[PDB]
Amino acid sequence: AVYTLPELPYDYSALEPYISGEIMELHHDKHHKAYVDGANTALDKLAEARDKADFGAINKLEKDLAFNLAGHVNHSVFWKNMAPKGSAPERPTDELGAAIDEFFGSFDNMKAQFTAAATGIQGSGWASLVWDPLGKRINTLQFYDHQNNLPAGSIPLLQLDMWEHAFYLQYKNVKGDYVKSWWNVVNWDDVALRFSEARVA
Amino acid sequence: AVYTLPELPYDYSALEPYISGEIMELHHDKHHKAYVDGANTALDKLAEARDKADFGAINKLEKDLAFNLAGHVNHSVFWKNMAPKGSAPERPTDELGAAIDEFFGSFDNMKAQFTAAATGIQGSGWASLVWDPLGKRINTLQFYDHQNNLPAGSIPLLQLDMWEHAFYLQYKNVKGDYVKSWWNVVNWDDVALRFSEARVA
Amino acid sequence: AVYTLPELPYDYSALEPYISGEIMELHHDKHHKAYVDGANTALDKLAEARDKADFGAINKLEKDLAFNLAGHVNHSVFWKNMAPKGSAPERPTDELGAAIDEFFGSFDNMKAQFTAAATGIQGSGWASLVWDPLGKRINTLQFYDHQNNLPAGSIPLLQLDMWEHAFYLQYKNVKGDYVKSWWNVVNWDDVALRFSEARVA
Amino acid sequence: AVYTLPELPYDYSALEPYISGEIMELHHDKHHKAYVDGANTALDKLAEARDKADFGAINKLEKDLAFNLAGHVNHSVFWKNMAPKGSAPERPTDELGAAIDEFFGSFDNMKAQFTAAATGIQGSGWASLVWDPLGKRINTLQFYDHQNNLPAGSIPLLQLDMWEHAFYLQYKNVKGDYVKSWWNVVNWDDVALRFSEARVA
Ligand SMILES: [Fe+3]
Ligand SMILES: [Fe+3]
Ligand SMILES: [Fe+3]
Ligand SMILES: [Fe+3]
Repeated sequence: AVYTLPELPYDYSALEPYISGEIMELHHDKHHKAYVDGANTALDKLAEARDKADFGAINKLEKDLAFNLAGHVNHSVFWKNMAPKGSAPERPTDELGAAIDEFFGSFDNMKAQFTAAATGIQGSGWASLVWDPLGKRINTLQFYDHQNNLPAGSIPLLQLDMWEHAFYLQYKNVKGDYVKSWWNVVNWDDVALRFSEARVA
Repeated sequence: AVYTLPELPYDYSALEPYISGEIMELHHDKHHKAYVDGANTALDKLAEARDKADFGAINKLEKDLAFNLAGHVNHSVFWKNMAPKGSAPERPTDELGAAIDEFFGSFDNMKAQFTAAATGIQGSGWASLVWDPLGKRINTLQFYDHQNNLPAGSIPLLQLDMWEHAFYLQYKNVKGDYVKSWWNVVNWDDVALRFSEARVA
Repeated sequence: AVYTLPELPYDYSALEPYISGEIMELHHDKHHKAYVDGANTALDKLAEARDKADFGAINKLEKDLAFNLAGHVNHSVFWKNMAPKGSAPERPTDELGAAIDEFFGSFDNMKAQFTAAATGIQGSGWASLVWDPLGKRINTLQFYDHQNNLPAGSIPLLQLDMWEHAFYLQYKNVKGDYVKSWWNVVNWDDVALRFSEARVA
Repeated sequence: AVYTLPELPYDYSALEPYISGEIMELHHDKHHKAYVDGANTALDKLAEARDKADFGAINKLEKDLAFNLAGHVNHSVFWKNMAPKGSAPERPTDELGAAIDEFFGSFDNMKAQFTAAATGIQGSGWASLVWDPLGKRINTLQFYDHQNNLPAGSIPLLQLDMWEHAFYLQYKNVKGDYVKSWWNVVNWDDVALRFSEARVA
């Protein structure tokens, strides 16, 4: 209804051998699709709650909305944050490259901090590079599940799915290798565009 | 310092009798100030980590940042969302008023849903009215603590602090009385401004 | 129905001036009573769900049960963990005293660790001294809200309510003073009995 | 070391075809071992803190302990709760069987409620059947991660790991098929033993 499932800007197997087509197909067709259906159903439920003036399940509906909508947002950004190797620059440049050096010291320091945040998660979660509109800087955050451990108003620039379904079929328990191979398919041109729009408040 | 304590646009007792000046002074001078110092320290510690190449406490630092920065963000909007009785419109009008009718059916439905979300929180949290950039709609979210149960990219329009320190000294355990009194001091002018700036007309 | 509200083993004002009778009366009559009613209602809801074979709200009911039942358990232990000054020994002795020296080094070290855990909570929570039946030792835990951040099978020995409603009317934002005064009314004889029953697996 | 990795009461492929031996080996040798090392380190760090009188990282250490110790506890029960098909009763009997009928109406109702709690988890977690010492009854709880959404004093009787690593390699995203297969390998003899020891006859 309100939300729709976006299609991939590339073929399921375009990111191989870094991320297999098997994961991509299940991740998109099964997982992401579930969040879209869940977010719409949450809205229908909230609408029905208003019509009958019965808000007894408000706590459930607010979590259903937050969980599924955050899942939809996180994955929509995730797909575009990636592109076949060689399709995008190896490292950030111009506006983004300068900003990263300012807030992290160097590209490698930002990479090290992002990596540490990605692998240290106790449970499901995400590693994220966001624009802080209040402090007007780029920070790294560690999301719990899809909707926890983040300030309101945070604009996602670059995100990495650290839920097990994103790497288990390929890397098993070795998260370190998954994050290692992911750096090869990061679409820095997409992050650059997000950084530009985020900068206008 | 990257973050600083904003000054109140009114005196501590300007919201009486709806909200005690005793609560306002402690809430701003003590509580809000703490989030600013915490958020600044979190960034300093992270800079320390990168310099030493030691990210052992990454999980702690990332939570310290999200919790404190979110507290800073939540209270900053909270102060401006309020104004003395009779100094602002008693009802949303124009663009904001039309949007609320479109996404909630009416102003009464919006209030009912917002109130239900406020009083039903199991633990500390917030009742929020945010702009959803993906679905291009206004939704109500129920924050847990300061940084939980919310999608990234959510832009706060109207917020209500449901932590016990925000009402205990005056209303005790009666959460219902607190929320009912709070509706009288809502500055709809500020909300309308945030609504327009959330998407630039 | 299943759960009932236990009465205080002393008068509301018996713990003064460390904890006022005003807090005790509201905490018991209003707060604890709410958890008992909530826990029973959660069971009725789960029973009704089984009768009609409709488990659509299972996520809500499981959290309602866990939140309210944990609240009931935590406060039931909290009341007995306290007694008027002079009614119980100032420090633990015999079995308990020996165990504390073994797992913490000294009584003061356990006090310091417990205090640090109590005051550092980011949001609502509890500081707790529990018996770990797997490791067969006494550990300190920091509960989030009432039902988070604890292993299953943990047996509560000594607990301190760190929710704002437990100290705000008296100590305001100064948590440090609340914890400081609480040590004066700890009923070590009650903790000793809990330690004995916990030890038998 | 305070904690140690328990050995499996059967071979890795003993539960096939219901649960793959590939999953069993990684789950025990890699995953469970990690919680043991983490729990031990958490205690060593806490001892370090007391010695230095520096509890600055108390919030991190307390979460590290709860998360890892809970993982250790949850998996220890999980292994024993299972046995090869045909090596244990296919249905609860005697004392345990009568108790389930008393608290759930029937075995089918218990299974339905347990299944609903298992498949509906939003994120990582567990479906648990515990003994409630306060209410003197058997309840179903839905754990988040390893250490969330549960009352203190809860004694685990039967547990099901709903984290993605527990079923992804064999069942993919179909959680329903995993839970349906798992019922075939439940060792009701072990559950009955834990039920009796939870309250000593
Ligand atoms: Fe994912
Ligand atoms: Fe506040
Ligand atoms: Fe309390
Ligand atoms: Fe597991």
